[PDB]
Amino acid sequence: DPVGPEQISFLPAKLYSSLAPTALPPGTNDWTCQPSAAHPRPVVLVHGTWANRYDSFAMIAPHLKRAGYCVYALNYGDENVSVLGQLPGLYATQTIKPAGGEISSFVDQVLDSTGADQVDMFGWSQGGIAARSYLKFYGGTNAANPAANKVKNLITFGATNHGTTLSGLGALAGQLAPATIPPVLGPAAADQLIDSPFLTELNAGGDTQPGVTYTIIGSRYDEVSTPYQRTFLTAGPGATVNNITLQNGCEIDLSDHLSGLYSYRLVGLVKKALDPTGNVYVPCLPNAPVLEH
Amino acid sequence: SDPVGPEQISFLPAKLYSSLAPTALPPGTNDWTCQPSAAHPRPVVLVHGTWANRYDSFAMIAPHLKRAGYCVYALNYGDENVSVLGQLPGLYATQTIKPAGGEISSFVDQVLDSTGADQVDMFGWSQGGIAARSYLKFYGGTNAANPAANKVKNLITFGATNHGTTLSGLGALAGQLAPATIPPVLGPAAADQLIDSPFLTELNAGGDTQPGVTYTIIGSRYDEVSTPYQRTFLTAGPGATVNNITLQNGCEIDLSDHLSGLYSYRLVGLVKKALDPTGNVYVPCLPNAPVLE
Ligand SMILES: CCCCCCCC/C=C/CCCCCCCC(=O)O
Ligand SMILES: CCCCCCCC/C=C/CCCCCCCC(=O)O
Ligand SMILES: CCCCCCCC/C=C/CCCCCCCC(=O)O
Ligand SMILES: CCCCCCCC/C=C/CCCCCCCC(=O)O
Ligand SMILES: *[C@@H]1O[C@H](CO)[C@@H](O)[C@H](O)[C@H]1NC(C)=O
Ligand SMILES: *[C@@H]1O[C@H](CO)[C@@H](O)[C@H](O)[C@H]1NC(C)=O
Ligand SMILES: [Ca+2]
Ligand SMILES: [Ca+2]
Repeated sequence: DPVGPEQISFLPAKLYSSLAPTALPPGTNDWTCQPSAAHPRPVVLVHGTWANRYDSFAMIAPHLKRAGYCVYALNYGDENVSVLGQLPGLYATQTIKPAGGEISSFVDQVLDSTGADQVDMFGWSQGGIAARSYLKFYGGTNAANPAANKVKNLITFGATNHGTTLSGLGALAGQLAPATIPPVLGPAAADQLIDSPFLTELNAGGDTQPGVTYTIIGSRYDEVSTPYQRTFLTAGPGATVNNITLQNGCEIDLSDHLSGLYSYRLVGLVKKALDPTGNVYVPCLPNAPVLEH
Repeated sequence: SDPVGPEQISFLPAKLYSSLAPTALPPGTNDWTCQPSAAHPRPVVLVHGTWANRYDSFAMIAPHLKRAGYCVYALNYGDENVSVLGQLPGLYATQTIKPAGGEISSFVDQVLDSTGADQVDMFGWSQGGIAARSYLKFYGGTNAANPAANKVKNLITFGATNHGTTLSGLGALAGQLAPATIPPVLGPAAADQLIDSPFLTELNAGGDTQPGVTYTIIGSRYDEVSTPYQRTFLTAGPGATVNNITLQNGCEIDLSDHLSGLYSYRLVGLVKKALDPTGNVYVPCLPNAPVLE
C-alpha cells in the first residue's frame, strides 16, 4: 500500500522495510499500468527467504520502471509460528511449494489488469524456486500447449535451484538438523537444504517446463546458495536455459547473495534478458559484498 | 553452560558458532580451579552486549587475556523469552538492564569465593558496560563506607552506551522508532539504551562514577551503534579516575566498528594495558575493518 523510496544498498532497504513491512518499491503495483509496444509483458518480481518486495527490489524495480516495463511484486510465504517469521518484513518462511499458489493468484491479477497474455518473472533466491513451483504445479505452464504458458521468461539470481550446502556457515552447515530449524528459522530454510523433500519433488523429472525461457544468474561470491553453480539449470525438451555467472566479463563485480540485488550489472543482465533485441547496456562496475572480507 | 568453543578472530563466525551452542564458553574462561598469580591478582570478568553472549563477544579477548596470565570469567545474563529476538539462540541481555547488576553480583561473588581474591577487574562491551555500572551502583559492586573495599577495582568498557545512543547508523530512520513498540520485538534492553530512557536516567542521576573505581572507557570513531561515539565517555566523580580513550588516537588505520574490534589487536592491547599499567604492554597499531563494507 505505502510506497517507500528508491534505495542503492540492501541493508538500508531492509531496515526501512522493518518499519514499513508492506511497502512497495517505487514504480511497482500501479494497477493502471498498460504494457507498451516495446515491452508487451508485465514483470513480476518474487522476493527471497526472510525478505519482502521492498528490500529485494528497491533498486531493481525503479530501474525496470525507468526502462518502460509495468512492474509488480507480491509478498508471499508469510507465517507467524516460526520465531524469525514473527519479525517485521521477514516473509517467505512458510514451506515453499504452496508459494506457487500465491504467485498464481497474483499473476492472474496482473494479467487481468493489463490485458496481456503472459508475464515475465524475476526471482531472488527462494523466489526462484517459488516461481518454479508455480511453473510446475500451479498453472504457470501448460503441458499440453506450451505456447499458452502464462510465464514466458523466468529470470533468477542466487536461486537455490538444487538446494545449498551453506558453505558460508563453514563447519556449521552440517550441524543444522532439518528437524529443529523450522520452529526458529521457518520451514522454508529446511526446504532449501540439499535433497530436501520439496527439492526432490520440484526437480523430479527435470529442471524445466517446455516453452519457458530461463535465465539463471549466479555470483561466484554467493555464499548462501552454494556451491554457486548449483543454481544453474539443465534445459529439457522445448525449453531454453541461459546460465550466467555474474562475473564472466566483469571480475570487479563482487556481488554476494544480497548485494547482487543492488548491482548495476545484474540489473543490466535482467534488462537484457527482458529485451533480447534491444541493445541493452550491461555495465561492468565495481560492487562490494555486504560484509568486509 | 560449560562447553568450550574454539578461539575466533572475527565476530560473525563466532556469533554463528554460538547460535548452535549458545552456552559455549570462549577458551581460557571459567576454570574454577584458577588461582590469580601475584603479578595479576585480580580475576577479570567479561560482560557481553545486547543480543550477544560470552562466546561471540570474547572468543578473541578471553584467550588473549588468559595468555597474558589472568584468571578469566564470563557470564550470560539478561536472558528472557518473551521478546521475539529474545527467543533466538544465544541472543542474551534482552531483559531490562537494571536487574543485570544483580546477576553480575551473583557471578562476581562466585568468582571471589572461588579465587580468594579481594577484588575483580571488569570489562563490558556495549550494554555490558552500563550493566556493569548497574552492579556498581545498585548491587554492591562498590562500597560507599569504604571504597578501598570495592569488589570492583577497574571497569574497562568498549562502545558502552553510557549516556544512551542516537543510533546514527540508522540515519533519519532512528526518529521513526517508537520506544513503546520495540520491547516486544527487540527486548526491553533496546529501549533502555535510548537517550533519556528511565533506566539511563536513574543510572546517571548524580554522576557517572562511584568512589574508588578506575574507569577506562574506550570508543571508536567508527562505532555507529553507540552514537555519537563520544557519549560513551565518562566524567570522573570524587574518588574516581576516568581514562577516556578513542581507539583511533595514535592509529587512524584501525577502523573497528561497534562489533569488530572486539576482534582488534589494538583494542586487546588497550585492555591489557589498562589491566597492567606498570607492565609496558605492547599496543599494536594495525589495520582492522568494519563488519560491513
Ligand atoms: C555468511 C553466509 C551464511 C549463510 C547465510 C544465511 C543467512 C542469509 C540471509 C539472507 C537474507 C537476509 C537476512 C535476514 C534474516 C537472517 C536470518 C539468518 O541469519 O538465518
Ligand atoms: C536459501 C536457504 C538459506 C537457509 C539458511 C539457514 C541456516 C543459516 C544459519 C543460521 C544460523 C543458525 C540458526 C540456528 C537455529 C538453530 C535452531 C535449533 O534447531 O535449535
Ligand atoms: C512490529 C513492531 C514495530 C516496532 C519497531 C520494531 C523494530 C524492528 C527494527 C529494528 C531496527 C534496529 C533497532 C536498533 C535499536 C537497538 C538499540 C541498541 O542496540 O542500543
Ligand atoms: C545480532 C548481533 C549484533 C550485536 C549488536 C548488533 C547491533 C544492531 C543495531 C543496529 C542499529 C545500529 C545501526 C547499524 C550500524 C552498523 C555500524 C556498526 O556495526 O558499528
Ligand atoms: C546451462 O547449464 C547447463 C548445465 O548445467 C549447460 O549444459 C548449458 O550449456 C548452460 N547454458 C548456457 C547458455 O550457458
Ligand atoms: C574523558 O576523560 C578524559 C581523560 O582521559 C578527561 O580529561 C575528559 O574530561 C573526559 N571526558 C568527559 C566528557 O568527561
Ligand atoms: Ca510472518
Ligand atoms: Ca551493542
